[PDB]
Amino acid sequence: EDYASYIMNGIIKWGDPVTRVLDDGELLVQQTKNSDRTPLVSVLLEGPPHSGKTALAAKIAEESNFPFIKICSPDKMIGFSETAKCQAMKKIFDDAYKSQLSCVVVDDIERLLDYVPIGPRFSNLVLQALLVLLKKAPPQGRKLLIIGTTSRKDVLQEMEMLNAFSTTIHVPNIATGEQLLEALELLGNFKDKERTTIAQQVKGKKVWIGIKKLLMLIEMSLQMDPEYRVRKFLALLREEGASPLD
Amino acid sequence: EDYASYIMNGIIKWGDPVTRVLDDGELLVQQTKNSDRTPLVSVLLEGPPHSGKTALAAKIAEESNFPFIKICSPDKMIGFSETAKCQAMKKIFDDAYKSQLSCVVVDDIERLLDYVPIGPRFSNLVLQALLVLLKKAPPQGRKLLIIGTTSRKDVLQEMEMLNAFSTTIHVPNIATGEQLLEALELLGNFKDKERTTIAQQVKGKKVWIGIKKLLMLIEMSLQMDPEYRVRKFLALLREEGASPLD
Amino acid sequence: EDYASYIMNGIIKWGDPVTRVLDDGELLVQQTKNSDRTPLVSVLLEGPPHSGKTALAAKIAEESNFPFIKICSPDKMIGFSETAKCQAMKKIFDDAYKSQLSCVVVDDIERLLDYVPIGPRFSNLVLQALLVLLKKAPPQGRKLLIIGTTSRKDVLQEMEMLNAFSTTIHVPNIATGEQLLEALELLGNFKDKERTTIAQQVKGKKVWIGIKKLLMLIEMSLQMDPEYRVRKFLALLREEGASPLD
Amino acid sequence: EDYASYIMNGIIKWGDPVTRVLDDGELLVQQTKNSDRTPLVSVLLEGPPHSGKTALAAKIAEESNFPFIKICSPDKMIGFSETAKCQAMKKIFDDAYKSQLSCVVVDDIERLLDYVPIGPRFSNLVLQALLVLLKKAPPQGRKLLIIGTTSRKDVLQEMEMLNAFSTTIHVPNIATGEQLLEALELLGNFKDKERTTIAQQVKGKKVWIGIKKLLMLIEMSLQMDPEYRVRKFLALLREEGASPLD
Amino acid sequence: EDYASYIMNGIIKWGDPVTRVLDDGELLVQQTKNSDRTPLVSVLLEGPPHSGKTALAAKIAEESNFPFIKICSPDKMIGFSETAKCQAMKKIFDDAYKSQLSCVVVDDIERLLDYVPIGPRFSNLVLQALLVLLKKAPPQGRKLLIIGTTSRKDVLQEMEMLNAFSTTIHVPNIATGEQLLEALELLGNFKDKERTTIAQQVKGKKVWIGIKKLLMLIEMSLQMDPEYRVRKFLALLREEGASPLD
Amino acid sequence: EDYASYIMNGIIKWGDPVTRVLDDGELLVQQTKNSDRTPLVSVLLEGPPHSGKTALAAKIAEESNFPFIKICSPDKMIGFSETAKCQAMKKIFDDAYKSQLSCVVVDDIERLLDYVPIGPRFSNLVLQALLVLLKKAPPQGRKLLIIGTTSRKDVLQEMEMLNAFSTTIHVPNIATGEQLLEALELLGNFKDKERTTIAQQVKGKKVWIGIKKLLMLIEMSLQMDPEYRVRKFLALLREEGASPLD
Ligand SMILES: Nc1ncnc2c1ncn2[C@@H]1O[C@H](COP(=O)(O)OP(=O)(O)NP(=O)(O)O)[C@@H](O)[C@H]1O
Ligand SMILES: Nc1ncnc2c1ncn2[C@@H]1O[C@H](COP(=O)(O)OP(=O)(O)NP(=O)(O)O)[C@@H](O)[C@H]1O
Ligand SMILES: Nc1ncnc2c1ncn2[C@@H]1O[C@H](COP(=O)(O)OP(=O)(O)NP(=O)(O)O)[C@@H](O)[C@H]1O
Ligand SMILES: Nc1ncnc2c1ncn2[C@@H]1O[C@H](COP(=O)(O)OP(=O)(O)NP(=O)(O)O)[C@@H](O)[C@H]1O
Ligand SMILES: Nc1ncnc2c1ncn2[C@@H]1O[C@H](COP(=O)(O)OP(=O)(O)NP(=O)(O)O)[C@@H](O)[C@H]1O
Ligand SMILES: Nc1ncnc2c1ncn2[C@@H]1O[C@H](COP(=O)(O)OP(=O)(O)NP(=O)(O)O)[C@@H](O)[C@H]1O
Ligand SMILES: [Mg+2]
Ligand SMILES: [Mg+2]
Ligand SMILES: [Mg+2]
Ligand SMILES: [Mg+2]
Ligand SMILES: [Mg+2]
Ligand SMILES: [Mg+2]
Repeated sequence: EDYASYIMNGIIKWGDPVTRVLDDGELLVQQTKNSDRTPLVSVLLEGPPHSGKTALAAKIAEESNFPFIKICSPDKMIGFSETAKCQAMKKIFDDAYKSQLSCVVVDDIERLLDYVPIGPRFSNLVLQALLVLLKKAPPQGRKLLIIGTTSRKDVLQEMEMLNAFSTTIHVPNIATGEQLLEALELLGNFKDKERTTIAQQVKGKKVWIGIKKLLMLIEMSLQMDPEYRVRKFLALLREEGASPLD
Repeated sequence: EDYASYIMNGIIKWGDPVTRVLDDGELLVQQTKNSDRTPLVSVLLEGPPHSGKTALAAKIAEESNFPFIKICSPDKMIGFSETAKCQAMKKIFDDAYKSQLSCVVVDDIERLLDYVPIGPRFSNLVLQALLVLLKKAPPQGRKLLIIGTTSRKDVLQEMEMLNAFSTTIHVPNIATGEQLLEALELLGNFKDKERTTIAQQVKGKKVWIGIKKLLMLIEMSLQMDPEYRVRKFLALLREEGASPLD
Repeated sequence: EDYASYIMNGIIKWGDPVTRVLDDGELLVQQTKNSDRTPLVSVLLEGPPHSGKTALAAKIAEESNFPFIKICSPDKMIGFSETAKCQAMKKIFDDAYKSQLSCVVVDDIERLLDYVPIGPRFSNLVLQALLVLLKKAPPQGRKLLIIGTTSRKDVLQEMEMLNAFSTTIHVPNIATGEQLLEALELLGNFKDKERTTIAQQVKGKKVWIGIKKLLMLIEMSLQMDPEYRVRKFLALLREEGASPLD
Repeated sequence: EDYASYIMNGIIKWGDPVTRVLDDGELLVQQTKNSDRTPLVSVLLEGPPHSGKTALAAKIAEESNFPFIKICSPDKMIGFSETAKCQAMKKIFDDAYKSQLSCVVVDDIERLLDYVPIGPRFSNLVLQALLVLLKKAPPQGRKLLIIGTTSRKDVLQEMEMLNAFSTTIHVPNIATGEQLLEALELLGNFKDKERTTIAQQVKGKKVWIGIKKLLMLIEMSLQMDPEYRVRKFLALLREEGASPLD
Repeated sequence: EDYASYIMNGIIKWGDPVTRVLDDGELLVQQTKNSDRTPLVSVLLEGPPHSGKTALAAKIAEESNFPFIKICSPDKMIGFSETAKCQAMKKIFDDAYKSQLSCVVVDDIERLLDYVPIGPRFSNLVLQALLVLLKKAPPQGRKLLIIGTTSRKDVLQEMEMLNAFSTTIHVPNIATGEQLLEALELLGNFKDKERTTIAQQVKGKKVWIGIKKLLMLIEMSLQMDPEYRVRKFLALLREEGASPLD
Repeated sequence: EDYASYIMNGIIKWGDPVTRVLDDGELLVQQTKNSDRTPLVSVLLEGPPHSGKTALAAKIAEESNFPFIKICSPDKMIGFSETAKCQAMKKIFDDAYKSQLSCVVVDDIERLLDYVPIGPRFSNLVLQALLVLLKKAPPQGRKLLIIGTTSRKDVLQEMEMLNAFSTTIHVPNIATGEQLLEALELLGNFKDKERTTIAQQVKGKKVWIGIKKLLMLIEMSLQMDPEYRVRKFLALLREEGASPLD
């Protein structure tokens, strides 16, 4: 499995939440590996869009060192009918069942389910397939850890899937001026002086931006002349904030 | 039929409800076997998710000692169209009809019917097949006991299926501190001292957790260091409770 | 045609309604046989679930002594598409049209129409086929009596089918303590003493239970020890009553 | 074309409405035959169920003496898909277009359109086919009179079809005690004395029963002993009345 | 192209609106022919049912003298699936694109789109095809004038098609007693004396009848005896009026 | 790729917004070309209908000088099923992925998605394909800039697509009398004197017309006699304004 594809810009420790996600992930891996009572363990990584769910799921899977690791993604099922998706999924789980210790990542569940809020509309046959697969224990003695990711926990709850996962792990956006500065420093993009200015403008204030989104705002800001990079970054950050009124 | 698959962690007598379910199940088995008036008997085991419905249904079926016993599960029908499911079901009942005394378990009815609350949506052709099969007597002189399971009695009622079953048996979650401790003791997971602490924290208080869910919380708690296992268990139990406001 | 299959436990005269149903049925048979003005006569037997509609329809058909008698049932059309059901129905009526005097029973119309209250949903193509067949006179000079059965008169009315039948015959549940005792006596299940006790508990009081449902409650009660059979029967009857508030 | 099939019990002159329907029908036939301006004329016979629409349409068509006369009925299209019905209809009109003077009866439009009030549901492809055919003039110089029938004028109006017909002719139920007695006398069913009694009970009072329905009530009443025939007829008439409150 | 088929009863100048429609049509033809900036021009002729939209569209197209003129009509697509209609349309436009100067009439858009107000229902694939075709310029240097007709401008607006047309031309019903008399005179149907009477009854009063509908009322009135023709005409006109309350 | 087809009447600098759109477009092109962090950049050009979105998107793409440039348009997918559209799209992106630096324009998204406000209705399979493609990075090291266009930003937001684009660029209609005059002058259509008159009538006043729509109004006005061209233009502009009440 190619993780570089799912962890294109590493896993930077911008804040304690990152460590929490990884540590809780390892606990589930350990449980899956050593428990006879629960040979099947499932966890849903959920949070706001762009918070870093897919990369963290891939990282947890990578760190498991399991003999079988497979990531189920919407990427190679574009245009697939409900039945075709179900068959592709059954194939992945069937292969996993042949391993003594396996990890399957079901990435971007709302996309796998062809979900759209207007209606709403979605592929029920695929939803039903997942509900069954999430509860199906591998052959006696074999173990499986299923890691799902979503930016729509609310929808999955309404679909009664949230109750199918053993547990869920929240993957929050960067939420404080300090976490933001930590991310910038670890990413090493602005000049020492520019970060001091940014810190002056954000420290103490609340922020709400996903790590993936932060990468984009940084690159956009860097296209500006040196004198305007910080101004541009702060303006973009101002537009990518959380609605005070919702 | 492989029951070990459906009764992976035994049938522990955590409380009187367990005995009630099994005893009422045996009465229905006896009626099916000895009655000429009602050669067809059906019962719906229903309760909250994870309360132990499938395992108990499998146990009732196993204890019947009937020459023909078959469990109809969503597991091998993932991605199946409505028609395909109906044919798979007709096959099972047709085989049952060839036996003088048979028991068919129709497990996880909401999943067999591809039910989802959003809409709602479901496979009506499959619902109709079940409504007919639940009322169809085997060839004259032959007997059949149908045992269905569901975590959604309300939905089946609205579908007018609840009225198709001869009777229903409630499979409750563990509901008292005493039943909880009994389960823990029978499962033998915590140290004698740890259970005393748990008893101190739960005795007298109300609880509402399904046996299957309890197994998961236990295993999660055991991944903690010895000094933190009880704290973790109680915290998880606190999150898996019933909403006081609904 | 096998009536034993549709009249598994006879036709007991538990009350005057039974005689009324049969007498009105014979009048329609006579009209169909002797009228030149109305060579096509249709009647809908309707009532609460389990009231005995199918058995009575089969009995009316049997007593007609017509050269052609066929019962159209959902039993052999499980999983059938709308088109497949329509073709199966057309076949039955086409065969009937070849006879000078025929009777076709269209049993469990809500099931033939794949009806479910959620939505609601149903097979309109099948509904339309029935609406046409109910009004189609056999070849000139030939006669046909169509007997339909349903537990959902309200739904058929809304579908404008009720207006397609020549008339309807109500098949009520047992409604008085006296009719209940008459049924028990004719079925001869309890000891002379046990019926006196039951009579003491129900006489004068209102009841509302279908004959088919009564058979089931009796058999369930008989699985109890002799000393507890009556207590069990009365408890079950108490649960199978009509809602005072609806 | 077999009219005997569509006019099984003649066309009795029970009241002035019958003459009106036939006279207006002949005027349309005359217009279709002699007009160069309107080579295509369409008329919708509409009224309550059982009022005699189909028989009158067939009679108007028969009296036209047109070289081409065809009745399009739901009878031979049971189970037909929308496309199949459209093709069957196109065939009839295509044949009509080959005649210099033709009459096509489109009978029971609500049934041809697979209409049901629940939803509602209907075959839009068939509706669209009719909307186009109702407005399509035959080849230059050729003439066509289209006669449709329905018991649901309201629905056709909502479908914007009512506006596609050149005009409509109301086919009312028998509405007065005098028209009722006239029908009975012309049908010659009761004894001279029995009609005097009926007249005594209905004269001056309002009635609302379709001629086809009247035929059925008469036959049902005749199955009674001589002394009870009138009582039965009046009781049935009492149940087949119009709701004072709707 | 056969215009006689679409202009069966000529184009009479009953009022100024007729001249306006034709003059505005010619301006669009001229623009299409001489403009390099707008090689693609589209216009929607819209008005009440029977106002004469199709005939006027055909007339505008005929007067263009364009080397390629094609009328797309629902007439030869009865029973066609959405895909089949789209292909038929693509064929017409593809042929038009091969001409240096073309005119395509898309007649009765609501019928091409299988529109019905109940639901509503319509063929979205066909709507989408039209939305694209209405905005697609012919190969560089080639010109195309698209003329659509509809009696449902409101619906097309809601479908966002009205915004796809370059402009729209209103085709009103005859709206004044004077325009009505002008039409009658040009059609030359009543006796000189009869028109004086009609004028006496309508002059000064408002009217609202489509030219096509007027043709029908005239022919119906002519089927009456000479003494009753005017009375009949006025009575029919009275029924074909506009609702004062809507 | 043929841009002349998508930029039929050039890109005139009628106002500062035009320069803004092009400059922001170039910044995104530069970012796509030089960034390692964001190899995938997407931008949605959105604005009122006819504001010039497609031409500007094509211009931004043309100015990128990328080795691979492809415009995905609804034009060659008329009548295509959802699956067929998805396959056509996958083909374009797959080809783009083979290039080191590519630009794909996804034009008229509401049309690609078969969107209609009534219902609403749309092709969810196509929407899902776009949601995945908008987030899929090209093979490691390769770069892709996706430029979408729409006149319905609101709808895309509700579909959660707006959140899939890296950013959006507003393409406004001409909004001031000065911008209008600048457009007219650059297009060089009216006589020096006529523009002075127009300026007199619009200067200081607000306007809201898309450049593409302006081209049409100009051509329509030019079909008038010299003395009436300005009057016609102003009248048309008066009808193509923004609703003060919405
Ligand atoms: N601590 C971190 N956690 C997660 N991703 C990180 C972290 N540090 C850097 N990244 C990078 O940030 C990006 C996160 O993208 P991704 O994992 O696709 O987000 P996502 O929340 O799954 N997106 P979406 O599914 O679009 O909401 C990847 O390029 C990661 O390599
Ligand atoms: N008394 C008991 N009753 C039922 N299951 C028990 C009992 N004691 C232990 N178990 C175990 O608990 C688990 C119950 O799981 P299961 O029977 O699948 O629950 P369920 O309620 O059918 N689940 P779901 O269908 O997901 O709501 C099995 O592993 C059983 O072996
Ligand atoms: N008087 C009676 N009328 C009808 N059935 C009777 C009577 N006496 C005994 N029975 C028996 O009671 C049973 C009635 O079952 P059935 O005719 O299937 O009921 P139903 O109302 O058609 N059921 P459902 O369609 O499930 O509502 C049969 O076994 C009959 O033989
Ligand atoms: N004056 C009459 N008008 C019409 N039918 C008549 C008349 N006199 C006798 N009849 C008979 O009455 C019956 C009318 O049935 P039919 O024409 O099918 O009614 P309908 O209104 O079309 N029925 P439906 O379509 O079920 O509402 C036929 O048998 C006719 O022969
Ligand atoms: N000035 C006129 N304008 C239009 N049609 C005219 C005129 N004078 C006479 N006619 C005739 O009136 C008829 C109009 O019919 P048509 O053009 O089909 O109307 P329409 O409004 O398109 N109908 P519909 O689509 O059913 O609303 C044709 O027979 C024309 O020849
Ligand atoms: N500054 C400009 N920006 C955009 N288009 C321009 C400009 N100047 C001239 N044009 C021309 O104006 C027309 C714009 O049409 P187009 O780009 O299709 O608009 P659109 O907003 O994409 N249309 P739609 O998709 O129908 O809302 C083209 O012919 C352009 O060549
Ligand atoms: Mg992700
Ligand atoms: Mg279960
Ligand atoms: Mg029945
Ligand atoms: Mg009829
Ligand atoms: Mg027209
Ligand atoms: Mg565009």
